[PDB]
Amino acid sequence: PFPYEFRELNPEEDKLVKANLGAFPTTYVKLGPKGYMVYRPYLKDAANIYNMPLRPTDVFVASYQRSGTTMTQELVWLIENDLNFEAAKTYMSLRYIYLDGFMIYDPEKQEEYNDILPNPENLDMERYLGLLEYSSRPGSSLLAAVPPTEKRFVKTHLPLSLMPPNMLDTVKMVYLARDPRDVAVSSFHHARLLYLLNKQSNFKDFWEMFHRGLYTLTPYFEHVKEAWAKRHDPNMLFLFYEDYLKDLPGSIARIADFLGKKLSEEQIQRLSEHLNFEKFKNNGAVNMEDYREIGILADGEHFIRKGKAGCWRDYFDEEMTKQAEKWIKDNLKDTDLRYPNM
Amino acid sequence: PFPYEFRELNPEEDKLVKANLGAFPTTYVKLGPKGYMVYRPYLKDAANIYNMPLRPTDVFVASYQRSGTTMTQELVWLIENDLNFEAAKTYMSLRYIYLDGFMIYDPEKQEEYNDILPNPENLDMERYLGLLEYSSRPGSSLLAAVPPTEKRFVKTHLPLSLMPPNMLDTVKMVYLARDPRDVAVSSFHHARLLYLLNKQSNFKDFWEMFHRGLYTLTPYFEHVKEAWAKRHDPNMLFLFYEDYLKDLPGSIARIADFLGKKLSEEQIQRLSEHLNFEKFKNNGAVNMEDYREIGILADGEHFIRKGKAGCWRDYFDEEMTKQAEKWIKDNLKDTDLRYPNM
Ligand SMILES: Nc1ncnc2c1ncn2[C@@H]1O[C@H](COP(=O)(O)O)[C@@H](OP(=O)(O)O)[C@H]1O
Ligand SMILES: Nc1ncnc2c1ncn2[C@@H]1O[C@H](COP(=O)(O)O)[C@@H](OP(=O)(O)O)[C@H]1O
Ligand SMILES: CC1=C(/C=C/C(C)=C/C=C/C(C)=C/CO)C(C)(C)CCC1=O
Ligand SMILES: CC1=C(/C=C/C(C)=C/C=C/C(C)=C/CO)C(C)(C)CCC1=O
Ligand SMILES: [Ca+2]
Ligand SMILES: [Ca+2]
Ligand SMILES: [Hg+2]
Ligand SMILES: [Hg+2]
Repeated sequence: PFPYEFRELNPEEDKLVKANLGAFPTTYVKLGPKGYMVYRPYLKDAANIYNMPLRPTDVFVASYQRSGTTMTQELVWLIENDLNFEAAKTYMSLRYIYLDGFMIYDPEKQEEYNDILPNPENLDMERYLGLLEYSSRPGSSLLAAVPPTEKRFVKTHLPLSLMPPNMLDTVKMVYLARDPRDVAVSSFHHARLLYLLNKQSNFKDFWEMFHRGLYTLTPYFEHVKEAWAKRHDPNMLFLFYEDYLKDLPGSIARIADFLGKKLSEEQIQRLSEHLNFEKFKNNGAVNMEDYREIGILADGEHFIRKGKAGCWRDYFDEEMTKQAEKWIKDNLKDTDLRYPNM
Repeated sequence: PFPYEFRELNPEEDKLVKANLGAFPTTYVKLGPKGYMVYRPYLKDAANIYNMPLRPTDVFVASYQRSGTTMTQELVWLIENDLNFEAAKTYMSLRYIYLDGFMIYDPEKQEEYNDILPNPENLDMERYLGLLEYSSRPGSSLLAAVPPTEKRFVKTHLPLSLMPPNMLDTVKMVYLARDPRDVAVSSFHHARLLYLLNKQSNFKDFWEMFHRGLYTLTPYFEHVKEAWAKRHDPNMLFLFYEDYLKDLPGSIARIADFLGKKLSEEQIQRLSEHLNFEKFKNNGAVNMEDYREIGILADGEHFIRKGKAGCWRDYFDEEMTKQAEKWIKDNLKDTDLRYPNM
């Protein structure tokens, strides 16, 4: 009973997209009345995700990407698992199901994906083919494969409107937002990390695409505003990335309270030390460096990258800065939505 | 020591021009005893252009407009640059100096030019002002600014009589001629393209003006006859547009030999494929679509349009057709100038 249509990109939209992602085989469509950008393969599973059976022990960590998902995942996993740090040494990608991870790969275009790499011959092919096959599996079927006697930890960048309405009746969700200018920067570098972008494009080209609602799972503010509207719900915790930076212990204590777990001061500090940036970036369980072994990550880029707020000012000229200002102001008019650092 | 005088259009001439181009702020004068139609700002540089210092490595591509100039510029530039296709990816407007480009713009009438656009609010104003400023720079001074250690590639629609006499003692020139009926049609669509025409004017009105010597840089036949009289000079290569369509490889071979290169069959075929109409129309380095981004090109027109010979028959009624026959006949009488397809 899926209520949304999709439409093709128009010429002006295709041109902005091509200038950033013209080589990349997976194309986009706009989904529903907000025109959320999904990679085409998402459509085959869209109705299944909209009707996915949920369970009372499910926990979700949701965000527009590059907004503090990985940090939160670790925190929530450890807190739910009685601070069992040993058990958390397993890869994050085996500990959470990535609901919408599949959509980026179209199995119909298998050949085209490794033309994107500068050194295809140096791939560990067994792990690469293993990765392609895993990514062929729709997220809904991944979710459903977990036995009911195992707590399901779910990661998604999908907006609330593409999942079951009233899912929060059943499941708990922690949602992260972050200043979109820093989101834009981090998303630029993350696209470079996975070879999504043309080498000839620059960050301003990325910005143009991002703030106009033409990158993956934007419009950005619509995505945030959907969660913001449900923040009052006892089963939603809306956090800001920037509060992790200002007050990590305070943020952890909020998450623990939200999830029903009492923690001592000593346990919060240990959790906080564990999320120290330099330590976490060196953590093979969460830093995605296992994928570099496979040969699909680009030189220079890292999945855990800098860990700062406000460094967008390094990338924005005076023109882009005024474009960001106008865009943010228009989108915060007639709402109580405010960002902590802004 | 400029030997020519100019006159204003008489009332009868003025009525006809004003009927087609009156909205356009830049007006015409007739220059010299043949009465070449020049936009008025030409006069401030006419003497400098008549006396421009020339250099033995200069190459000129000259024509009455819409006669195969752009294709020729590309072939000439690649042959001289050892078929370095990569370096040819820069805009043609940065690789050639347009000698007479400036004359279309009168800096005194700055304010009046954007008023001709249906949507002046959507100009990229930085790029639009940069274009105005560059067009204020007289052609001669642009040529003189190129250092002597860089080869000067020059594009012009000027007749030989307006440039230094005996220029062919020093420089090489490729001149293109084309069936004037097709030149007319192309010229009408190009006028539309840059918003030169009154939208209430039709092609017949354009033809009236064109074949009577009252459009830009006509009289048509006088222009062509000047170049044709020089076609046995070792530094003039006179080509017909129609020969590009019939035998593109043969034309390329004539150009390469003229420029002092001995190309192989394989190289000529590569240049030929590069000049395939559809590829070339979609070649952003030469199709002028960069100006559409500025906001100064009319919807439904393109600088690279159809690329056919003989399609003037779709624009000419039976009377215009005989008027064209009489005009060509009168002008080809007592000369050996003949066109391939005629
Ligand atoms: N422990 C930590 N402390 C601070 N920032 C962290 C972190 N772990 C990851 N990050 C950051 O969070 C951003 C990615 O979030 P997500 O997990 O949703 O993809 C990246 O931001 P930057 O690119 O600005 O460095 C990254 O460096
Ligand atoms: N590669 C190509 N092959 C054939 N015609 C071309 C071409 N590139 C440009 N043209 C054409 O040459 C004409 C313009 O010449 P110029 O470069 O001197 O302005 C236009 O003619 P049409 O309007 O009949 O299509 C255009 O379509
Ligand atoms: C980029 C890329 C691939 C995979 C990309 C993946 C798994 C990206 C995951 C990104 C994440 C987890 C971002 C943070 O949420 C394939 C392995 C599917 C194949 C080819 C490719 O280019
Ligand atoms: C038409 C026009 C302008 C410019 C026109 C140009 C650069 C035209 C070039 C035409 C060519 C290359 C014709 C064939 O060689 C300005 C940008 C100078 C300003 C106003 C205007 O109407
Ligand atoms: Ca391949
Ligand atoms: Ca004006
Ligand atoms: Hg900073
Ligand atoms: Hg034709």
